[PDB]
Amino acid sequence: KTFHRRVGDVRPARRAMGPALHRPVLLLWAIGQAVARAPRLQPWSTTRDAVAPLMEKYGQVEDGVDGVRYPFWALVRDDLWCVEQAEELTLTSRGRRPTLESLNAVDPSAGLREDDYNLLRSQPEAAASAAAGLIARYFHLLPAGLLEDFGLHELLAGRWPDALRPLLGETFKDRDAIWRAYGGQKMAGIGCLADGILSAFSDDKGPYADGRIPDTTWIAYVGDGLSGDQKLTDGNELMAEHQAVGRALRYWHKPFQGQWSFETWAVIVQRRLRWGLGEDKLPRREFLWVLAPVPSPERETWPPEVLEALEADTGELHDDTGDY
DNA sequence: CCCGGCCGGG
DNA sequence: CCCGGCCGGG
Repeated sequence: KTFHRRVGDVRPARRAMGPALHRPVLLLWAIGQAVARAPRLQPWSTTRDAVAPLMEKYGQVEDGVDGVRYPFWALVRDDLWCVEQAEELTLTSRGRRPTLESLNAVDPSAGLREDDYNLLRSQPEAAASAAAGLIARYFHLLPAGLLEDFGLHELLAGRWPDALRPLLGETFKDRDAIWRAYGGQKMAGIGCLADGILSAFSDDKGPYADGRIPDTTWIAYVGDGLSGDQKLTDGNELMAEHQAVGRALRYWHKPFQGQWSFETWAVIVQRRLRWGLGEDKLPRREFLWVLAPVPSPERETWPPEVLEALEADTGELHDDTGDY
């Protein structure tokens, strides 16, 4: 329901050649519009040639013009968009987005939801997170290009990810108690909060212990399969996804009979396979995600030693199940 | 060229 | 089962 949620729920499926940026590109522009006090609903014709150039540069699509058709209809059933004069459009391919002719012929004014147009105009902070969300989840390298073009530069200048929540160091008693505040799931240590940003949870088993790998800057985090050989699925897949592109994630830590707290952003810098003990207490094959903390998601902020280490990493699983 | 059916991921 | 961008063939 919560606009914050729904924008977070916008996860395009993982096609082979990346996921489809069409739907985020639109939402990003549409926030840039509401920030720039543009009109709530706008006609198809005008939106089309306004977004299409962005879609070509920033959604790495060939025909930006065509591109817009899909999200322009689709985003409605993501409960974020709305389209007056729906009935009048003539549809194709069973229920899917209608024909280019009915779009050009009817020139339907489409735009953002009611409450959402109000919320963005009235509260910049909510507008700030949402573009920070997408900016993080889907772009996250921020080539100088889009800052200005999408909106936005004025909105998120300085440190963009400032707008995201939680803040660093925020503290909660339960795993549950985090969930009330940020959603996602109590569950695997690997997951995404309502905002659609990945979060990894480290529950310390012993006092005067934490995950730091000795004689090193980094943190050893264990894949989230609970009792037998772990699999590149769910949480582990998510890690591998982030690892590929060099995207960062929230590292949560509970000291031990201590409260959870959002201790740092971190980036996967190595993926390792190890023997370890299940919850069942028998040996098993498990993932070792090696994390390097960083100040924020903004690459500009990352120290060189981290950058070297991603450069250096092959991206490939290292199987140590041959000697331990 | 832009209907459609076709992919293939949830 | 479901749908959203892909891409064939009219």
